[PDB]
Amino acid sequence: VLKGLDAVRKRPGMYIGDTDDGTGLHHMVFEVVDNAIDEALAGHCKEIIVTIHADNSVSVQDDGRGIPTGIVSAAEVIMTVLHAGGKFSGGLHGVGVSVVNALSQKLELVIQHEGKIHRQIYEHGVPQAPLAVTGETEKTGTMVRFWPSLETFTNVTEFEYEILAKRLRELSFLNSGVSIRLRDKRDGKEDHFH
Ligand SMILES: CO[C@@H]1[C@@H](OC(N)=O)[C@@H](O)[C@H](Oc2ccc3c(O)c(NC(=O)c4ccc(O)c(CC=C(C)C)c4)c(=O)oc3c2C)OC1(C)C
Repeated sequence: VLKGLDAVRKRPGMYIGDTDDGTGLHHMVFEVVDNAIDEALAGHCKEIIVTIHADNSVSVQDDGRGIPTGIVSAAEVIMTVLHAGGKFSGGLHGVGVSVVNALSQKLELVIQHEGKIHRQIYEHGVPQAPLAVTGETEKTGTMVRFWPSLETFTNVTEFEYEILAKRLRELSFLNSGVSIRLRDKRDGKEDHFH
């Protein structure tokens, strides 16, 4: 529900981890990647691309199946409901992307599959309009890009390349075969963990 989100916004730290030391802020990046890494362990994703935007926004693009689009879409459901369809200083593990959505001033969702492109925009967890096809494609994959809420995150508010590179590096190693790339639009630094 709408309340479901209210609860998250009310006590973010309980779900995401500490909101003042940079922990929660970077964990917002990790949950999304973990979702992509799961699509890879499933056998459908081969490459993951993680980009830091100079507007202090982070995007994660994958070439997996694309969250099912058909009918509210199931994708909308994954983005707005707590442990959708199931059950559950670092906050929660596998908290779900709905929690990253709720704690985001803005989140943009882009999905490709079945020859189409679908997009939807949310604000503080709320869809600003329905999910719609915007064009045609031959590729498949999910792209999530979000802008953390400044009413939730204090003190350490800007993403830091070093923190992500250490973890993405660990993730590729522990998940042999998965290719993850990291790019810093702020300075042109890029990394490829294989
Ligand atoms: C964040 O969404 C994640 C996905 O994340 C990424 N990055 O792909 C991924 O981690 C995993 O993705 C799944 C997990 C299960 C199915 C899955 O069972 C599919 N097969 C279907 O036949 C199907 C077709 C229509 C439909 O409404 C549903 C149920 C919807 C679900 C499970 C989200 C499933 C499918 O097409 O894609 C799937 C996908 C893409 O689970 C989600 C949806 C929570």
